[PDB]
Amino acid sequence: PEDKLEFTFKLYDTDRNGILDSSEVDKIILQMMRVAEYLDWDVSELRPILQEMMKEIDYDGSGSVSQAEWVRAGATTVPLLVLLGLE
Ligand SMILES: [Ca+2]
Ligand SMILES: [Ca+2]
Repeated sequence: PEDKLEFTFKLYDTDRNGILDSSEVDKIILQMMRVAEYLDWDVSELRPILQEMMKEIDYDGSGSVSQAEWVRAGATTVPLLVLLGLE
């Protein structure tokens, strides 16, 4: 999955600076919300959950998620591609 996670990172890094800052993470969260709603889940209190998940993925507390954090998380503890509806 590491090459899939790297491919997907590059799609959300719209300014191509190699990190996902807050507004780009926010886009990722909204896509995960749209996937959940599409499946007709109850999304009432899902968004605070997705935010805290992404806070944790920022391992070094930089306010941004680097490619290595994104890949490390998506390949070990969190099914990022499933949540985005990509897998
Ligand atoms: Ca960026
Ligand atoms: Ca970081």
